[PDB]
This record gives sequence, C-alpha cells and structure tokens, in this order.
Amino acid sequence: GMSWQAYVDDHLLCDIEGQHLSAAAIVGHDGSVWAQSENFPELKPEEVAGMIKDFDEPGTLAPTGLFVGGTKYMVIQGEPGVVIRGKKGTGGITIKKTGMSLIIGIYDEPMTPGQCNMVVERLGDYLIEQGF
Repeated sequence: GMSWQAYVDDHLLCDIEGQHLSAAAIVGHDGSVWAQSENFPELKPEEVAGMIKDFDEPGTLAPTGLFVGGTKYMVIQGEPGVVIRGKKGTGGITIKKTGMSLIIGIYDEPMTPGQCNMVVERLGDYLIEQGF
C-alpha cells in the first residue's frame, strides 16, 4: 500500500523533463512532518504558521518574506488559498495546500519554476481528490 515517504520519493523527487527537485516534504497543517526528503530543512517555529496565515488571508507573507528552514524566499505570484510560491536566486519553492496537508517542493537551476510548480501542484490535486 502507499506511504507518505513513497509519495515524497517517487512522486515529488521523480524526474520531470530530466530535472529533479532539490528537496521536498509533505507536512500537516499543524507542522507535523508526514514525510520528507534527505536534504529537506528542519522547519523553524512559526514558518508553517506563516504559510497557513497566508493561505487564509492572501498577501500577508509578501512584505515579510517567505521563510522555510531558516531560508528566505521572495514571495512571487501564487494562487489565493491554494498555492504559495517563492524565489531565491536561480532556485525557489512551491507550497501547495491540501485538505489537511501542505506539499512543499524546493528546486534550483537548471530546474525551472514551471517544473517545480507542475510536480508539487499535480500531486496536491491528486491528494485532494483522495480526501487529504
């Protein structure tokens, strides 16, 4: 049967157009990690709360910055209540909200934001349809 580690390893860290995410995780809304990749940062307190806040009231994170594992990302265009996106240098991050989790993918060049978006958001949609 399926496991959260399997979803990370086989559905987030998988090859897309010859490129792979640098790291990924699936985390409960309450910050409890369901599964994560080897290099995925440990989350600092209130990082997850920021994301939840930003999903609930769109725009709040932008003046502040997006923090993940003590790394700061410039907020870029997301989708209100559904996806948060950020840039840092030639890399970035996508965070997609499901009914009870957050799907997080982190990429760096030569991976494109579109590729990261695609992988994280498509798994998100699948998980949402399953009730998660």
